Amino acid sequence: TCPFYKKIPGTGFTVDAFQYGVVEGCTAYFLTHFHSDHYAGLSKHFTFPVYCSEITGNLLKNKLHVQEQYIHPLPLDTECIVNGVKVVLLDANHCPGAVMILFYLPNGTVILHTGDFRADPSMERSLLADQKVHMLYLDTTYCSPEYTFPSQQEVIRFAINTAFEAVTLNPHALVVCGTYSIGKEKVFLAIADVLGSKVGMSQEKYKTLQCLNIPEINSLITTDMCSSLVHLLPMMQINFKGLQSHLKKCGGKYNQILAFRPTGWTHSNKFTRIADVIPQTKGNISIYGIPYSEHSSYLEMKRFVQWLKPQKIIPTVNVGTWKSRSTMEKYFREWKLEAGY
Ligand code: NI
Repeated sequence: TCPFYKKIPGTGFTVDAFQYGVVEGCTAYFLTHFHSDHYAGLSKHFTFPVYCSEITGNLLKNKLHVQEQYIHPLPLDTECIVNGVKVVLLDANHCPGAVMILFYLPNGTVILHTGDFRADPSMERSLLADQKVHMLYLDTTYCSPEYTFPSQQEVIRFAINTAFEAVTLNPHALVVCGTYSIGKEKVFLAIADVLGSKVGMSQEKYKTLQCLNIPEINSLITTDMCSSLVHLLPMMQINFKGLQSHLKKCGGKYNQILAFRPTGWTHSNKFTRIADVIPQTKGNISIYGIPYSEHSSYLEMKRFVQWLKPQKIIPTVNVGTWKSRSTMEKYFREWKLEAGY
């Protein structure tokens, strides 16, 4: 059964609620983004209206085979009427096609559902600036002050400078980047751009990337692995055994691997600066874990919420333990006392 924090009161709507069968009273199912924990349950046999971004709808049609007649893509930053209710989709600064959803309830209440997001000051000048928000359904993934990480721009600077140095020292080094979902494409695109290469990958991953409206993509990616010196592999293969095996397959073209695992946060964040990050090495294989996050840090989250000043917060992540829920509620009260709302 669908949990309460996936239901929008006063509407027929649910958010990211496709794994619960037919939800009683639901007339439209919203999907914030194409990540499996959120789409879990969709397929070609789904016959209710799904509302989403254009990019999300391209992925639904081509990857999950949802039929066209049931996909309802909406433009961003544009007031739309859904089953008698005004809605707006806003960029969530998460993965491609990810949105936040503003619902203007018939009784005057305004609700923001962040989906998954990485809060940014740029959001303070969207259509959120223009009215009061009563209830916030919040992505609380990193809601504790231990969760610090650098800007995406610092992490990409580190990756490009590391890759360019290695391959200029050794023109026979291969670069490998791990992936298992959409998101974090800047990692492998920025490294291939500094090296003058396309990114090589499996047909299934190429297909996924071609759904993303990324400009000039035909210029940046390929399925011809032999023509590329940046390869994409499943995240599970980014270990010494899987990388040794891959290097065998390249037929003596290369004699070294430099590999990247974009994680979110890891506890090596609480001690070390990005500048000081070092790889794990075994023979001619080195693996870097880089803290490229598509979720808010603690400080980014706190700034957003103190700017928005909601009347009520509903967490959507870390809700399964009493200790997590009590921690989050304590921070929400701090933020409200400090800011004065
Ligand atoms: Ni996500």
